[PDB]
Amino acid sequence: MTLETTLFPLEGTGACGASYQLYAVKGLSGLDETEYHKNVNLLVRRLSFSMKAPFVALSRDGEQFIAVPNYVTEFPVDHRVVRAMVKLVPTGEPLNLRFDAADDEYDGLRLRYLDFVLQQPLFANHHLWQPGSGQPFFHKKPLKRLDDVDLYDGVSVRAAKHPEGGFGIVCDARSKFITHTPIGARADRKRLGKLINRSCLYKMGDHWYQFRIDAVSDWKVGEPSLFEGNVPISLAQQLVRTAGNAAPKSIIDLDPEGGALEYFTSTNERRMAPAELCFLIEDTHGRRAAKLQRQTILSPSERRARVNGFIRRYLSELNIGGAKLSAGARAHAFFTETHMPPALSFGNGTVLAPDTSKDRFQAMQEYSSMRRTMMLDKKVGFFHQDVFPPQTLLLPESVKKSWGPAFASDFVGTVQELYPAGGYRPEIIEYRDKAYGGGVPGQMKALLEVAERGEIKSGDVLVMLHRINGAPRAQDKLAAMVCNEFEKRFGKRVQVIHSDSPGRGYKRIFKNDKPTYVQQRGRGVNIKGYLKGAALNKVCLGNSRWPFVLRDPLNADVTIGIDVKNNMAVFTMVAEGGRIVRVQRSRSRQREQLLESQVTQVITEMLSKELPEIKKQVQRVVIHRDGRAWPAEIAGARKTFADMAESGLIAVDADVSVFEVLKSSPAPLRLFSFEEPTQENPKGVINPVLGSWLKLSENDGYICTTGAPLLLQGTADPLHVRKAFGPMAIEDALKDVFDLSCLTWPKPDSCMRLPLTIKLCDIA
Repeated sequence: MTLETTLFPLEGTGACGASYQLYAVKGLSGLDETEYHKNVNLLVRRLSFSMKAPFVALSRDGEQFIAVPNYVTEFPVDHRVVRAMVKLVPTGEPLNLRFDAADDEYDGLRLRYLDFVLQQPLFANHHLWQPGSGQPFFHKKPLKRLDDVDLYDGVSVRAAKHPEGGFGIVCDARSKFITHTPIGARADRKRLGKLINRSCLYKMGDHWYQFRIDAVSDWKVGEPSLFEGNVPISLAQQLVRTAGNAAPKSIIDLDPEGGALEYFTSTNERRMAPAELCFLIEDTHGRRAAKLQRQTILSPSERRARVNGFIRRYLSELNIGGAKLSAGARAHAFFTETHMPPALSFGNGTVLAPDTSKDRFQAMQEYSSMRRTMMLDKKVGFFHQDVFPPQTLLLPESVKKSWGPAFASDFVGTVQELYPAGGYRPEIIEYRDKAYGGGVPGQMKALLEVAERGEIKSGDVLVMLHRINGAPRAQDKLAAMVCNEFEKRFGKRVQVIHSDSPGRGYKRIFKNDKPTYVQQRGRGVNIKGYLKGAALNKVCLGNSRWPFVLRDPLNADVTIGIDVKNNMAVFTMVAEGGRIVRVQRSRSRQREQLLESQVTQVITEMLSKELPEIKKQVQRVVIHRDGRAWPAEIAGARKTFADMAESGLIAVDADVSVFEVLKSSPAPLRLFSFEEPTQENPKGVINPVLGSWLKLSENDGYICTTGAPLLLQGTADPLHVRKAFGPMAIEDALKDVFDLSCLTWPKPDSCMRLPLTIKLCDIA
């Protein structure tokens, strides 16, 4: 109930002049509404980096109007490229913004200005450094030495609005791994070349920054490579030219036979750095250095200590010209009523409700465990208990010839236990995984030939694939290809498993004078768990047999998720308590955005098939967009439901609200709770509990979809959701984000950060 944030009050915020003067953009009156807004921000970013000033966007009405600080002296006004050139007619009215006012429409300006000028002092700090503009500030001194690699601690800072009036700062702790020794001068041509597109920390004297390597310089540090006016000049000469006063020996005593890396700027120009002063950034998602990565995951006590310490060490005194600023000693804290998890409907009339006569922690633990136990109990079981339509299990021939048959027997028995009503009994069918393949071509030839011969009777296929790309931070092209061609060309609905994971669960043994495959409970996988999980997710959920649903209505009658990534749009729909769930794909022009007409067609077509099944008259609707939302999409959104209300399919006085779910959030905010200080927890800092929530303004809030009882380690990351339109309160919207995230179907006894609505987008 008693909760703290990482949102620190800003003090001394009088006498702060954010001086702009608007301009307007004639451009091309061909408002493509899809190309019209790409070029809006294209030029804003292009001008921000060249002029090195806080250019922002305030798109009103015509959705033009780049805002320019009045203190930039020269200005081109008319700007090139971008197809049809633009003129910048100044709308005049110089704007000298304050920070003591009420909530205004120019605030998206002030925030930008604030952010920009907060990184002037921290830039000057000899003990801190920043990988690049916008990234967090790390100490020059490593937090820890992990052998050949150093762990660096930093803090990220964004400006934000204080819910109790005024302005403040949100910050979070942050980690980074950098190899301890530099690449060095002795590394040869071939070795430097083998490092392209890697990123390194460059210690250019007292100025440290991060850049991505593009090419190996033809020239060495000592050989002339560039020009100081018109004289051939070495990289060593250049670095000596621009060093300050008490320059460190390293920048003025370079080995001249060392090589140089080449990189590009924000301004898109080519520079060199001496490899003798470059330190590779290690990717801990790569190397599966998960023993390294635990070091990156902080206890709440640790996270609060590190953030508060950074605030009191580097943000107490801060001058930007004539202004003098502070940051509150203690962060914004409050009381609140944590949301209780929703009551859930299982099979045979059974309902799960949290115990209000328990402390929230214990009640949540018992509810979450009860989701699994109730699903498994043959006396209550799945909400949706019916037999399965025909099924197919499609295996690599190499698997079918060895350990496949034992895995299949176990998998069928596991499904029949988990989901007794299904009568699971698939046809087992193989493909020639060794005949053409190895990679995606040839695996696909084998899969396609099996499907073409019509061997896959039935429409539901579970297909076992080899893992082509074993490295993490990689996409499964083969699985996507198999889903696309089996949906598109044949009628099929395809779920996927891989062969490495169950393969590690079988070993060959001699029994009864026969070679035989049997389970091994050793190392590589826990096969019983594997079986129950894949049974749940690929066969049960893959056939839309939901294990439980919400008992009570949400604030929305219908709630729709949208995600556009890879030119490949995904709509999802949840209605009734989760008893109605649809997912439809598409393709659109832009790789991360959607056309307006497409939106209004797909949503109408999708919801109309389900309105006969939606018994209660529909009168409030919510859209969850994954990431940034586009107004081209809001237009079609409002249109769809206005039309439907006119028809009468929907309530006449019905409304729509649109909310963005920012899973990686521009302003990262944490929440802490407090327990009695134990010997282990010296300040008694603990995770917030599962329903905790906070709104900042009418447009921004945070729900803990992950939190206290159910988190193994780390400090929970609150989920940011931001209003974009509509009458529904942000509080109501957060509450049914929380309820939708308790539909933890992929793993009943766990917590789950995204609401089911955008989770269904993520899996496709």
